[PDB]
Amino acid sequence: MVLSEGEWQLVLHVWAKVEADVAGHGQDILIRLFKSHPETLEKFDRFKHLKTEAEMKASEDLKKHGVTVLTALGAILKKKGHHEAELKPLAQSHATKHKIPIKYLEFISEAIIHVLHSRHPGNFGADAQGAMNKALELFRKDIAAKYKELGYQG
Ligand code: HEM
Repeated sequence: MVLSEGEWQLVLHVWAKVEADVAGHGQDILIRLFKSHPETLEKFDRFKHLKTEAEMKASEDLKKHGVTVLTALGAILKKKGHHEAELKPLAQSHATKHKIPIKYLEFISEAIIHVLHSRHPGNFGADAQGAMNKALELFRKDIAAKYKELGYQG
């Protein structure tokens, strides 16, 4: 699909707020993912021992991983759709090593939208949320096509 420049600017204006504190946003998004869809935590051999939200919040390693994840996504979003180079390594690791189905990328997209809706109503009204959804749908479309090329059904 293709986003307009106006849609990308709605995406990037909320991402600017995420970047005030990427670590805290990443904690909220990964915890939301794990609480809403507990099966996703089982894909993380390093983190699946965490039993409760308190343990997740206290995990320095989970915090650092959330920064890694949201910084990678932010670099993709800043490409405004021209993200082929960024998707190659991410698709290869997520298809082949981590084995993350497209359904689970849908779940993390839902968690991202949920947390931005909660934290950022000033920059995440209905039009801005639709633009973010379109950007995440494009990310998932393009990663699913790369999954197929790499041999993984997703
Ligand atoms: C917005 C979507 C996502 C982004 C941008 C993203 C990004 C990343 C990055 C940058 C890494 C480290 C380098 C690499 O291994 O590729 C990583 C690792 C990983 N990702 Fe993701 N990821 C996403 C979604 C998911 C989802 C939904 C799952 C699981 C349900 C997942 C599971 C993993 C695992 C298991 C690792 C390894 C963690 C470790 O170091 O122990 N990823 N991800």
